[PDB]
Amino acid sequence: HSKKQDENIVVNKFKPKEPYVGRCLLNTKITGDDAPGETWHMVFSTEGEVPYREGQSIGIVPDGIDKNGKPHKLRLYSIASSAIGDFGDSKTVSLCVKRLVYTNDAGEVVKGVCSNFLCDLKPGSEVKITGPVGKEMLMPKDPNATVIMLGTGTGIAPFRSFLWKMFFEKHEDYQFNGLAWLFLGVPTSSSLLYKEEFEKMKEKAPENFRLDFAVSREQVNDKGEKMYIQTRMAQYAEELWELLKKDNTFVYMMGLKGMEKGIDDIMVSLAAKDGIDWIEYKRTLKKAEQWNVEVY
Ligand SMILES: Cc1cc2nc3c(=O)[nH]c(=O)nc-3n(C[C@H](O)[C@H](O)[C@H](O)COP(=O)(O)OP(=O)(O)OC[C@H]3O[C@@H](n4cnc5c(N)ncnc54)[C@H](O)[C@@H]3O)c2cc1C
Repeated sequence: HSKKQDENIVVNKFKPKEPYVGRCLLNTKITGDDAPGETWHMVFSTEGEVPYREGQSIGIVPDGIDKNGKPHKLRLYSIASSAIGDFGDSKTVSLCVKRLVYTNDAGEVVKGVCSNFLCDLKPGSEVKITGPVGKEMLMPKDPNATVIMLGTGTGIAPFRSFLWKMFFEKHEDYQFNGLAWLFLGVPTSSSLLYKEEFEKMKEKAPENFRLDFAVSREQVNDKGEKMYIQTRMAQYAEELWELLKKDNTFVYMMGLKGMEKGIDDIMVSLAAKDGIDWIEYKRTLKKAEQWNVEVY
């Protein structure tokens, strides 16, 4: 008796020791040439073998030998494409991959293994695919639900997956009639992911979809404070808190680790004005499958 779409769920069909070998079809940088770090959108072939659904992850074993001599362990990535995929043929999986580059304490420029592998993939090359993994971030069964989605960076990926099923696809058993509300936080305009796709959705279903961005380096609120995802949210505080009281409202959070801090801070103020301690109210939201977080 789960409140999420988990009928016939598949988990761990393919194992890291023996993964499904797909091929790269397309691989495209989807950030501007000026953004802080490039993100690539990529489409793999699965010939229908990898039966996922909105909100799951595939794992990726990257080609190569570690500093010791034995194969790399997998890195999980959220599925950017919806169940039926970007081609609608149900034979593809897509990823949204931030290329990881930082400079370490010692002055060296260090490239993350699995993300740089994916971002250097050419169409034709083989990719080792494991999974699908995850049961937390599945859509609500309820088609008249409210589905507030908070996301930073590559954390937009499951939400693209979500929304494609809702607004870009016809299904004889799922017709979304609730409210879908995306909040996407990024540094620059050039860091904006799938903007066009989301814009298109907003105009196709203006009743059911609401879309707010948060560009910290270019945007500012009344108090001149930088526009983080919680800063944007703060503008619709009284309203989001009102939806949360409703027992058919599902919140999803996905993106970099740091993002969960700011949102909580604002929820404290919001909850305090009602006379309710947030940090504890969230625990009832968790139990009820309504506050769903997953950060990395
Ligand atoms: C459920 C889930 C979903 C995910 N979805 C996505 C996704 O959709 N898109 C995406 O791009 N990633 C996603 N990730 C994160 C993904 O695991 C990373 O891309 C991956 O860890 C990158 O590792 P790498 O192999 O590129 O680098 P690695 O070789 O794994 O290097 C990582 C190590 O470097 C260190 N490190 C990390 N950051 C820094 C830093 N800034 N400065 C110094 N040291 C650092 C840490 O010790 C870390 O363990 C997801 C992770 C999880 C758990």
